[PDB]
Parts: sequence; C-alpha cells; structure tokens
Amino acid sequence: GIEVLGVKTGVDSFTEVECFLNPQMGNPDEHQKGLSKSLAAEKQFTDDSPDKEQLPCYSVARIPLPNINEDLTCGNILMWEAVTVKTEVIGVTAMLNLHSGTQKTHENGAGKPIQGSNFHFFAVGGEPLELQGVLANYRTKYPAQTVTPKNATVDSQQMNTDHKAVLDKDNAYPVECWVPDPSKNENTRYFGTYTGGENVPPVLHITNTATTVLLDEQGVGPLCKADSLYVSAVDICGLFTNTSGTQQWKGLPRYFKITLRKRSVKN
Amino acid sequence: SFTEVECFLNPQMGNPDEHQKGLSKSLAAEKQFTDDSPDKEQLPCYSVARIPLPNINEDLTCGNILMWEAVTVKTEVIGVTAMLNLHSGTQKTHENGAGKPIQGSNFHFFAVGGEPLELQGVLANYRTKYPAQTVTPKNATVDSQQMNTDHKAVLDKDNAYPVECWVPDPSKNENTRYFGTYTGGENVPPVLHITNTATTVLLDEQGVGPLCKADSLYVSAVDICGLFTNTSGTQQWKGLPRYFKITLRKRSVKN
Amino acid sequence: GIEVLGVKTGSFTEVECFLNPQMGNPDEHQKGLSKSLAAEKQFTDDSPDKEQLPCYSVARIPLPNINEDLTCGNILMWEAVTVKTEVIGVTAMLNLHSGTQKTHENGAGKPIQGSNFHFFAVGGEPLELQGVLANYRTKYPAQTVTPKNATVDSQQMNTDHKAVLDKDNAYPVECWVPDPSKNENTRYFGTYTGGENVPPVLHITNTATTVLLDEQGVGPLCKADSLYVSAVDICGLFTNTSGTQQWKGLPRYFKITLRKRSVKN
Amino acid sequence: GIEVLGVKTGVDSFTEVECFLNPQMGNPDEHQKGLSKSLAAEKQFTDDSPDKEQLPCYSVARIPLPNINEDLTCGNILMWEAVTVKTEVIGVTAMLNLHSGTQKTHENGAGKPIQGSNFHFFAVGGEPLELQGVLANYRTKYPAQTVTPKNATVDSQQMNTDHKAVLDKDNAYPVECWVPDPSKNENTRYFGTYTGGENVPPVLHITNTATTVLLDEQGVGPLCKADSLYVSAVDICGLFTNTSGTQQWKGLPRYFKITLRKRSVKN
Amino acid sequence: IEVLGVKTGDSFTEVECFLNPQMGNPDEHQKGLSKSLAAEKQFTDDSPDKEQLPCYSVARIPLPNINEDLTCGNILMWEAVTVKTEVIGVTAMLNLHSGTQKTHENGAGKPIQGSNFHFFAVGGEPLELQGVLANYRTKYPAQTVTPKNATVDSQQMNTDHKAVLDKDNAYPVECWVPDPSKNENTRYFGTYTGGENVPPVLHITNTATTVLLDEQGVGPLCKADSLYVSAVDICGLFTNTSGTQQWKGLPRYFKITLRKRSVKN
Repeated sequence: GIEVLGVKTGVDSFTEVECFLNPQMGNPDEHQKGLSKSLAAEKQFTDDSPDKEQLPCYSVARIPLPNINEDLTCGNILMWEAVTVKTEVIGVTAMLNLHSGTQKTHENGAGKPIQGSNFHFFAVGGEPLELQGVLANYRTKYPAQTVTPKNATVDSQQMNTDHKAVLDKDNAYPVECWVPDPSKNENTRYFGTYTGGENVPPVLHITNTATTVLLDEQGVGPLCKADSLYVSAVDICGLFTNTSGTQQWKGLPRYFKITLRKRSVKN
Repeated sequence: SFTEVECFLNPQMGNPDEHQKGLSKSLAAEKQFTDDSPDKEQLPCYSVARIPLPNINEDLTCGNILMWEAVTVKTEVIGVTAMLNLHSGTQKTHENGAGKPIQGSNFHFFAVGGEPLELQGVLANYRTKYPAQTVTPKNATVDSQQMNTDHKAVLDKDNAYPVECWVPDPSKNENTRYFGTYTGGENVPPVLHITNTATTVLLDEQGVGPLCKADSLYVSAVDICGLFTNTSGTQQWKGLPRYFKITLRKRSVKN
Repeated sequence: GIEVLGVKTGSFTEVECFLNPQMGNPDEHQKGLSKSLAAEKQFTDDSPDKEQLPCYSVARIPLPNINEDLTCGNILMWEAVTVKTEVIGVTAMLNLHSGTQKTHENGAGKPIQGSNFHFFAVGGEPLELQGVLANYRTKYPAQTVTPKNATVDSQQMNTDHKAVLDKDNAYPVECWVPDPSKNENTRYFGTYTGGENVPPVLHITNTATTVLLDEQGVGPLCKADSLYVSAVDICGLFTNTSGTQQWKGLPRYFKITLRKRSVKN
Repeated sequence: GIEVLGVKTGVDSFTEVECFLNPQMGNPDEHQKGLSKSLAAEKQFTDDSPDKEQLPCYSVARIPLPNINEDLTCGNILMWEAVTVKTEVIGVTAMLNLHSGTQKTHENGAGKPIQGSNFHFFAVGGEPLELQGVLANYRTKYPAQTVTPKNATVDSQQMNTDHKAVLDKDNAYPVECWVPDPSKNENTRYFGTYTGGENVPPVLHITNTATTVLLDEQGVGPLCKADSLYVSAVDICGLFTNTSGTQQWKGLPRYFKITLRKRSVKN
Repeated sequence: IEVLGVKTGDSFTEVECFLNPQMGNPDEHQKGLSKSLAAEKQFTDDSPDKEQLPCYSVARIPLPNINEDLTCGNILMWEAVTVKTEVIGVTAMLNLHSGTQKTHENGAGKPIQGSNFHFFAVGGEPLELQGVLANYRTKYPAQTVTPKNATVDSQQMNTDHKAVLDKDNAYPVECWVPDPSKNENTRYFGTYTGGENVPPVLHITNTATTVLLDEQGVGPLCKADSLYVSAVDICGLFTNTSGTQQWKGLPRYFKITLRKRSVKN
C-alpha cells in the first residue's frame, strides 16, 4: 500500500491533539444521557425487536490535523504518524452516588452500586476502525438508525466473512453486533476487555503517567490518511439498578491525547 | 524466505440445529454413573484445521532440504461483544431486570504445530457410554480416571474429539506449541481480551519453531466461554470462533 | 510552561505529612465515617447533607525560600523527585465487635466492605479537576464546591466544569475527577472499585517508592515555594447493627524527596 | 552440605527423565480412582477418627538415573545435577463432564462443577522431601495406615519441632498433617499454593513452553544421591458434589520432565 | 549511623527462626485460635477479652559478638542482606471434619475463610508502631499495650500514639500499624483483606528471596548485635458447628543472611 520513508526529526516535527468522547449508551430522553433505555429480558428468538435506545453503540470521532503538504503533486510527501497515546475514563467517582434513584441493598441500607457485565475499549488509527459482525441471535430484528450485519444467516452466530464494515458513524454501530477485525486494521491499534456476569465489580484505574506506544513491530505508528486521526471507544461500566428493579447500561466519557511526528512517504 | 498464513476456526460446541450454531445441545445432569449416554450434540469437541503451504523442495531423496518453520503467531477470539445481547431468549435475573449473561465453567485453548496435536485421554467417569461419530478413549478402565498410558491419540479430525475426554500430551508434542486455561464454577465470570498488538513466539529453547511436515501447518482450538441460560432455566455451552495469523521462515534440515 | 536548566548536586530535602480522611464526620464521636447514607431518592428531589458526602483531602506544604532576586534570568525551584505513600490504620478493621452487625446467629460482626476509592497526587500546585455527575439535578448542600450550572451534559462531558483542589473538606468525591487535559505539573494515581460486597485489599510497606519525573526527566516544579498533596481513601461501607451504613476512610502518609533545579526566568 | 566445584560440561554430559504421577486422594473403591471417600463434617474434637480413604496423601516416586559408575573411595566424584523441570497437570478438561453423577444447580440446570478448597504442589530433589508436622486438631485419631505426627501435643497446632519426617512412602503421608520444612530441604526445590473456600473456582493452566530452573543462588541444582532422583506432588483440584449432596476430594495426575547434567563434587 | 563500603571474606552468617502465632489461645487445647468472637456490642460499652484479640508476634535474635571495644572510632555491625520467609502448616486447613459446621445437608465442613492479615518485618531494632482505632472508646484489657489517652482523633491521625514492638503477644493487631514516618532501620511488608467470605490464598516455596538493602545499598544494621523479627498471620475465621467463630493463625519461618559492615562511631 504505502512505501514508508524517513521520520522528520527536531523542531516543528511533533504535534499533540486531545479529545473528549461522550459515551453512546442509548440516551432514552434528555434527562438520561449516559444511560440506556430500560432493558428487556426473555424475548423469544423469533420475535426480538429491540429499540435503538436499548442498544449501546461504538463511539468515534475524526480529528482533523494540520496540513503538512504545500504541494500535493510531489513524489515524496509527508504524513502524520501517531506515536503515543494517553487515554483515560472520565467520571469514575460519579458512581459513589448511591442515593439518586437507587435500589437499597437491604433495609436501612445504601443503594446498590453499578455493576455487572462491562466492556472497555479504545482504538487509535489513521483511518476508520474495521469491523467484523458476530451475532448472539441471527434472527434479531434491529431498529432503523443502526448499521448492523446485512443478510444475517445461520453462520452469523459464528464466522460469516460477509459481515465487514468500518466505524465511520457515531452512535450507529451497536456494540453487540460488531468487533474489530483482526484480519485487517493494519493502520489501527486497538485494545479491549469484556467481563460477563450480573454481579461483576467494576475496576477502574486513573492516572496521567501511563502511556501506550503505537509503533508496530517495524517501528511504524498509524499513518493519518487525508490528514485525519480516528479515535474509537466503548466504555460500558455495568448496569444501573432503579428503585423499581429495572436496569439500564451505564457509560462514561473517554479522553485521548495523541502525539504525532512527520514521516516521509512515497506518493 | 518468509510468508504469512491466516485462518478463522469455527467453534464445535455441538450445534443441535441450524438455528443454534455456536451452542451445544441442552445439557443433562444427575445421570447415573452406570447409565450415562450423552448425545454428540451435548459434547463440545476440539477444533482443527490443516493449512497447506507452498512446496519448497523437488527431490526428497537429497540429504539436505528446506522446510517451513513457524516463528510467530497472533491469535484472537472472535465476537466477544455478542454476549452483550441480554434480550434474546434470556432468563431475567430478577423481576424487571435484564437477562442473565453467559457465565460458568470455561476453557480457552490454542495450538500451532507442523503436525497434528498429540492427545492423552482422561475421563471423569470411565463408564460413560460415548456416542457414535466421536473418537474417545478405547477400552476405558478403572485407571482412565487417572493415568492410563494406553489412551494416546492425535487431533486429525474436526468436531470429533470431545474436549472432556482428551488433553494435549506433555510427554510428546515436540513439534507443537500449545496453551490453555481451564476455569471451573457455575458463576465464573468470563474475562476476554482483544488486541492486534500481541504476538507469541514459537521458537523452543534451541531457537527452533515447529517444522511443517508434508508442507502442512496445523492449528487447533477450544473456546468454551461458559453456559447460556434459557428462559426455562435449561443451559447449553457457548463457543466463539478463533483467528490465527502465523509467520514462517525457510529452514535447512537433515534428510 | 517552564523552561528547566540544571540540577544542584551534593541540594536535597525531605518533607512528610499525615492527611486525615474527610468522609463527613456526622459528630465528634464518628471521625473517619460519613453520616448515615440514604437510598432510593427521587431524581428531581435529591438533597444530600454535607456529612453524607466524602470530600477530597488536600494540604499545601510550605518549602524553604531559595531565591534572593526574582528578576534574575536564572532561578531555582524545588523539584519533586520521589514519593513514598501509605494508608494508615488498616488493621483497625479487624475490630468486628464494636457496633457491628453479626453475619449470622452466633457469628462475628460484618467486616467493612463494598465500593471503594483509593487515590493520591503530588504536585507543585493545586490539583486540577473536571466535574462529572451521576445525577445532574442533585441539590448539593452549602459549604461544598460542586459543578456550577449543571446541565443535561454534566452526566457526560461538560467542559465548563473546571476547578482546582484548593480547599480541604469541600470538594465532594462524587462530583470531581482529576482533569487529564491539564495537570502538567502534578502526578496522580487512583483506583475505583464498585459493588456492595467488594473485599478491601490493602498493602503496606516502607520499601515502595514512586518516581515523579515525567518522560522528559522533570518532576513537579513547586510554584510559590508550595508543595501540594491530595488524597481520597474510601475503604468501603461500615454496617451498623441496625443495617444503616456509612463510608469508612483512613488517613494517608506522604514522604517526598525534592531537589533544586535551575529554571529560566 | 556437599562441597561442589565449578561447572564443566562436554559431550555425553546430559540426560532427560520423565514421569507420570497418579494422585492419591483415597480411592474409596476400584470405580472411584482419583476421588476420596465421602467426607464427614461436624465431628467432635475429642472423637474424630477419619478413614484413610477420606484423607488425601502426598505422592512420591524415586526415579533411577544412569549409573555414572563412580567409586566413592576417592575424594573427587561425579553426580547427576538437576537443572530444569517442566511440569504439567494431566486431565483438566475431564471436569467439563457435568452429567456423570452430578448434582444440578437449579431446575433444568446443568451439573455443579468441581470447586472449593484446593492445593497444587510439586517438588524436585536429590533425596526425599523433608517435612514438618502441623495439625488443625491435635487430638485427631489417625488410621493405622498413615504416617502422622508422633506424640501430638498442645503445640502441634502451632510449632512442634519434634514433628520431622521425610516423604519416603507414597500414599502414606496425609496432606493435612505435613508441610515441606523450610529449615531443611537444601537439596530440594518445592512450590505450592493453597486456596480455601467451598466456592473457590479452580484455575488451571497447561502448556509445553514453561520451564522452571532448579539452580540455587550459587548456581547449583539438586545433587542426586546414589544416582537417584525424587519427585513429589499434591493436586487437590476441589470437591466433587454427588447428586445426593455428599462430597469427595478430586485429584489429577502430574507429569515431570527433568534435565540433568554431570557435576564434580568433593567426596 | 554512617556506613562504609562493603567488606569481603568469615564475613557472613545465617540465622533462622520459627515464630508461633498469637491469636489469643483461649485454653490449652486451642492454640492457634482466638476466643469466640463477640459482635454487635455498644460503642460505649465494649470490653474485649485479651483472648479475643490477636497480637503481634516478635522475637529478638542474638548475633555473634564482633567488637572488643565499642568506644573505637571504627566498628563492625551485622548487616541484614536477605530473608526467606514462609507460612507454616497451610495444608492443616484441609481438615474439614474436626469440629466444623457443614455447608449443607450431607456436605463437607466449611473451610476457614474471611478477613485476613499476613505481615512480616526484619530490622536491627524493634519495629516502630503507630496507633489507630476503629472505636476510640473501646475498653482494652490489662494484659495488652494499647494507645494511651485515646481521643476523638485516634480513629484518624493521633501522632501521640507511638510505640515499639518490644513484647510478644501484648500489642493487639487491631490497635497498631507499622509507622512509615520512622522504621529507617527496619523493612516491613503486609497485606490486609476484608470480607467474611474472602478465600485465603497462600503460596509456599524455598526459592523466594527478599532483598533487605535500601536505595543506598544498606540493609538493617543490628544494634547491640541483635536482630528483630516480627509477624502477623491471621488466616481467617474458623466456624464451629454452633456457628461461633474464632480467628485462625499459623506460625512463620525466617531465614536471614547477614554480612559484617564497617560503620563510624
């Protein structure tokens, strides 16, 4: 694809960009941002039609970078190369509120903390994140305003190589439908952890001293095509339990801080 | 001198019908030791695929030839977010609550080798009556619940060797590298990591990776994620596919 | 920011500090605890007392003055290099007889457990904060500093909620987190664990050191000859005989080593 | 101890030995190898006489090495020196059988997996493993077919330095009576982990790529007396629960693969 | 103490020690256990028996004399360099039949579990302690050394509560922690886990060594040719058939290597 050349060093060679990404859990109304719509259980396989507000989606933001080429008709040009990232989950202490709309754990007791299944994930790339579709129930009837696997079949619950896509739209790709495709993503770095179980305790660390290096085995980081940097994220912290017993997913925003350098490439 | 091959391996949990791929049949309990006859669809089996590589020799009567040597592997579990579906055919944790997530006993395992994975048989109940269409330990005896060195086999057939019957044999497998973790308990939470930045090196303490005999590369896997609980309370194993990406180099060997 | 020069040699100094927790302290007899915690309150009518809300702890530590003339092109500042930090009184929770609730007939008291948050920071200036709310319509008490003009977006990103930890027992933990888009002159570390049955796990030692230098080899530079230490140590919930619960906190110790650095002025 | 001199390896200076060790959980009858007899509870401190089949014991095997044919009349001889070991627990997937004689977890549910307290342990030495006795109840009346601490007293529940022994017999030394003695065992390397709690989930890893080095701080591995090697093991995986509710310890076999070299010692 | 560079040689030595636990020992038949534990007691009327309170363990170990005259300007002291340490008798808890409570109909006995605390220290002098109390109004028995003049602040920081571990089986674990603002001549390590259902996790081996040298490359220097070892090993709670509970402890082994160090005086 791209012939990679020398890295420009010294002054006016580096740059930093930052970004706060909101979660996309569903947002049933205006007062419930950060949550999903009350969740439904025990739906029959052949009659499951979930609302969009019940389905958390991938978050994505494209970050525009400074144009580094005065002349786009040259043999050698330069591209921005992502070198490192600091990333952080925002508002973890908010869950120490056990009094607002909570269900008591017992008589005279405090409210039940947010807990259960979770998924924390982030990616950095010079292009949209490439996805592969996998379904728990291939007969699920997904709502309009969501991009899900087309022509879902028997094999969509295992390997169906037809379900390829890219994360090009925010709050559109349901988390439960898509995973990052390991057979692609040559120009993206991604990291995720899934934990399942309704009583699973969230464990969340914060610091400004942790850095992730984005260079590959060749010493090359993601190269930003069209002077665009893509950041993607999912941060399902668990389930919020209402006084009534109804539950909805909780999400939190995510921060990015990426350092890039100029690399020469062949045009 | 170098080359890459990749592979998606489907899980083999049982597949009771075309609408339930990835699942096992409904699991049975409390069966008598002397009368336990499981259906094949109730028994998850090892997955295996043989990958053909480019031919590199021309006269195998020569003293010195080239073989493909497996150097590194990237491997990944496919579809982990699928389990965030808590509405399809699930059982509610409580009145008004969401569905119960997949959980319980699990087993995640992969291997890379220049020949079929060598197995050793061990049985929980040596008197189990295993179905046709499966390869289980022959002439199972009292000692099959501990060490019975007669139960040797190789993983040469997909969806045939029941996971609960066989383990990789540590006294062999000189030409294979394998890795596995078992977790037991009905409430065990699955913990699954994904990334494209993790690489496993396949060279041994001598600096030699698996040498591919007959220009064949073998990949094996089991990925039992846990139990799916139906609304009625009945349960079935859940599995997910596994991806492989192996890098190989040409090596010189005796003949 | 500040352009740094060279380091004084052969020049050092150490400072230490015990920081009390600020869980709420409902009365003179219950230091280290919050007030009894409420549950199941209506989103549009939730008015928590101050004593129910644990707050960030902070202390500003004055350092020796090093300069005679601040018009000089080269000036010296104290540079924080390492810290040892420790949670004080972890064995106190082995008391299962004082005001406890028995786990069963004939059993011992229920140990402190549940959601926890352990956090510390070292910087040459106050810790910079970002506001995030679980419920943006919460009516916070007087005598506390919380996010101003809270809106719909205060439950996710609202970049208007910026603040600094300049006051002890004032900033509720549940309202603020350290701001990763700032804090260039501070190092912070924290872990949150959620769940009412979560077991506390707490290590103690005098052999663990944290290095405070950044990727450039520069530690926090202390502005106005001031060193700031901040902390939260919510260990979990204490369960009274009656079943009513209240947060438990413990003090935190700091031991910081600093060197003189020449700085451009 | 033994006086050793520097290392000098050549050709024909190495060798490997391997071994499968069966577990010794009790074996209540022929059909229940790898299990113990149903366990008792709530027994009185002063009248507690457990059956041998209820008590798991240490496993041990003496392994013969190639005779280096040294005449021990001279001050300088050769001994086998254990350098590395690969070790593995055999048959971990067997516990994925949840249908044979199990107790269901709930209506229409699968059988309850093996779980609870466990202990996994192995040792390699040039002589029998040296043991120290410690008892939970010093007044326990142990069955004749076991080696247990002699003249057990009040202090046998803490430190009683009289209870010294060696692991020289297989299926004789009850696990609950003995631990390896840290004040001895100069010529043995041992490793063990205990986990307590009736609902503890077993976690068991398998691989053929993990090696343990047996050299001490001086760079000397176990020196094998009389051209003999010793391997010891315990692998209590947890409790098996019958349909009725009775429980029995489960064990699994253990594999060893030891590499040795010839070493000069002072005789 | 000002140290000199390291010496060679007849320059080394090893000492070992088995330390019994001090859980309370309610009678001759119940060593390694505490007395049955009380619960739900009133804050203002809580008087624990000594046998209900586990205490720190401590031994002083005498070392070979090395100086003829302690008035000389250049002296030798023993310097602790490494330690191997081990918990003794972990398999004893595989006894689920002696005086146990069954988990269910037909089931085995309930294993020891719950809150635990495992801790050890090596130093050239007694371990220095800081007092912290869960309930400052607790009335401690006369066979114990506890914080004097306990006040409101004894539940957080009260810098008056300083002490040293100079007596075995006298300093209640729930009252004292090692003081991080001192202990320059001691190395300590501890972990607390809280929760009544917490599973004990205990590793044993003879291949693990801890190095006792500080960031300067100096280990504890044994004053008056004496070495101090301290320990706590609360494994959890033992549950009787009746449902009553008592702490369980196990002995701890030490093996320390020392070298002769030149020092100034």
